[PDB]
Amino acid sequence: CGLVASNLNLKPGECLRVRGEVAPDAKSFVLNLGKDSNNLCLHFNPRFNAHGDANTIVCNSKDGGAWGTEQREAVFPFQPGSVAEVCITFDQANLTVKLPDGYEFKFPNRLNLEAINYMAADGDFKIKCVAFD
Amino acid sequence: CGLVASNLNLKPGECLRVRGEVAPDAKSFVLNLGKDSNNLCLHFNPRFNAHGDANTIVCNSKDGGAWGTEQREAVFPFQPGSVAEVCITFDQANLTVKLPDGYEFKFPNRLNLEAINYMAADGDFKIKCVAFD
Ligand SMILES: C=CCO[C@@H]1O[C@H](CO)[C@@H](O[C@@H]2O[C@H](CO)[C@H](O)[C@H](OCc3cn(Cc4cccc(C=CCN=C(N)N)c4)nn3)[C@H]2O)[C@H](O)[C@H]1NC(C)=O
Ligand SMILES: C=CCO[C@@H]1O[C@H](CO)[C@@H](O[C@@H]2O[C@H](CO)[C@H](O)[C@H](OCc3cn(Cc4cccc(C=CCN=C(N)N)c4)nn3)[C@H]2O)[C@H](O)[C@H]1NC(C)=O
Repeated sequence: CGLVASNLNLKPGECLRVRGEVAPDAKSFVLNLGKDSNNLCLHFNPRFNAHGDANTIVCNSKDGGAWGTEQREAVFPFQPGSVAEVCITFDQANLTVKLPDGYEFKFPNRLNLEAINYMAADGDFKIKCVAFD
Repeated sequence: CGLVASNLNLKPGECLRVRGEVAPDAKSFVLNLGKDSNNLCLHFNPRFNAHGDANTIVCNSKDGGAWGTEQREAVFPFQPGSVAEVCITFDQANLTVKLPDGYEFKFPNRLNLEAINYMAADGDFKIKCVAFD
């Protein structure tokens, strides 16, 4: 398992920056943000080659242990064997995920969290730096 | 309390860099490093004015929940209401703590830890950035 951080107290409008190395043979990696492992306002899962998906960003939420409705994006600004930075902010309506190569997208904030306190990384992504503005 | 991080997977010789904000009314702050909350190879407690200490860094270990013997350092390159970076590395014998303004000291690796997987901050120090070299 990857880096797990709690007590982040990330408030609306604040920016969470995560930079890591994508494994040369990476198949997928995960960044989870929320209250705890059962309450995720963002499950961010770029799949290079996993679950039959190729170069697809899979996003979902988890509310009291229940996965929400999966959504998929249409751009994949990740390459195996390279450094990638992911930058995330949220308000009550949406999380805004900013990725390399200028790409940005929004994911509905389906939970009722006053602040993002929990982050967990998994998969083929070696965290090198985490910043809270 | 402050930020808590697990699964750090910090190995001997690797450098953990922590940048944060010392509160303007700082009396004391803490950075704990170890295997988990009950097994700390470093309890790093700069005291501006707390527990009878003035401008003194107090270090200790915790072994299966039992505090070790405190060690008091000779330098204190910290100021209230400022940004400070601490950089930690370790090996079989010692942790090396590098401080602002070129100061550093060593603290024995009392638990003989070969990996640091846990970090926690408390007190008047808001972590803004954590990097792994
Ligand atoms: C016709 C519809 C088919 O229906 C499918 O149904 C599956 C199960 O419901 C979904 O799959 C699930 O989708 C969820 C989001 O919705 C989560 O992603 C979940 O994973 C949870 C999870 C697992 N993990 C561990 C982990 C994750 C990534 C890498 C590693 C690695 C590595 C070893 N390497 C290292 N250490 N370097 C480990 N974390 N979170 C995933 O299984 C599919 O998407 C979905 N597909 C579609 C098209 O709808
Ligand atoms: C009894 C008379 C004299 O004898 C003293 O006896 C004390 C208790 O045994 C020792 O003190 C203890 O020493 C330990 C190391 O060995 C730990 O440091 C421990 O603290 C554990 C601890 C507490 N915490 C939370 C925390 C720590 C610092 C600041 C804040 C907070 C807040 C509010 N501000 C915000 N939010 N901005 C919160 N973390 N670790 C500390 O109490 C003193 O050294 C010792 N002094 C001397 C000179 O002998």
